[PDB]
Amino acid sequence: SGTRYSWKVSGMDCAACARKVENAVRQLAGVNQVQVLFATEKLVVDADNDIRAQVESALQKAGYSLRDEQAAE
Ligand SMILES: [Zn+2]
Repeated sequence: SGTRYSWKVSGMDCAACARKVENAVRQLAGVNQVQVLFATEKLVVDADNDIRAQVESALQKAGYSLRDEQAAE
């Protein structure tokens, strides 16, 4: 897999929220695969560029509060 990034998102609770989130991040560029696991308070992005600082901003704009959980485990 390219890279796996994740964030801890205290706000996503709905599949509609999830879809808007995965769209809100997917629209960027760098992001290849989106895996936004609402309710479990996390988003994962596979991005073969550099867009996390874009994602985080994107979610923050959309109206969430994520924060960087490192570049995988
Ligand atoms: Zn919601």
